[PDB]
Amino acid sequence: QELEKKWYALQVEPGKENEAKENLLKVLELEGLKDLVDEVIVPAEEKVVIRAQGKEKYRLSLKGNARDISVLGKKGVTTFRIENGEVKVVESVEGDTCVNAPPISKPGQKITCKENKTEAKIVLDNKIFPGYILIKAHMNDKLLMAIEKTPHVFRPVMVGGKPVPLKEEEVQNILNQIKRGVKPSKVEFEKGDQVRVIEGPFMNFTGTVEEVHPEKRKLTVMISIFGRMTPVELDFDQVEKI
Repeated sequence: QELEKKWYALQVEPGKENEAKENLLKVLELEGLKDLVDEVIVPAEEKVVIRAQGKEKYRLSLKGNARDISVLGKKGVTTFRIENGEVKVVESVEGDTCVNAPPISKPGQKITCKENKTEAKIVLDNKIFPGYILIKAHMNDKLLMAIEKTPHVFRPVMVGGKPVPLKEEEVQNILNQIKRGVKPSKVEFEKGDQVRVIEGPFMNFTGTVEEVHPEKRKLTVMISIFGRMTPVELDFDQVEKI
């Protein structure tokens, strides 16, 4: 078989992750190291942002099934097509030559339709761990020196003055993290739930949840103070379902 490569987190200048990646690739070329590296990734998600006369209309993942998107501009309609990680103008108003513009595929890139006043640009969103890029490679001294000599790159994460490998799962999870649509913080507590106050002056009294407040972690509980129904504001952590 073939010797497997490992993942390593590099440390680079925040906000220039894409630049550091481009820089690195170029350096791998000149130093004849390209074969030691199978991947260079910026922990983020590429997205297409479509605008119409200043206003943002859409923000969609670059990756996905072929999709067409039409937007009303000044003079009329412009339709963009996103497929195979590229974006182009399918058709725009009379006069817009953007329809001939070659498809874009990299962050920072853009196609503008001056007539319809429409445009689509590739950007990066969900960029967690800014100031880091990930490379799958076969580490060695030359590669290291090359990484360190690359403009906008500091050096890989060092443990014992030596690059430290990441687990495939760690990386995969990071990538899965990058691109999922963060559902609600669970739904423990919903109107009607019967609870017992476990902390504070209302401790041991029971009642029912009248209104939840997920974005504040508080509840409006109608507490039965021995029949004397009293609505009280409590924190999720000072009551218990029952």
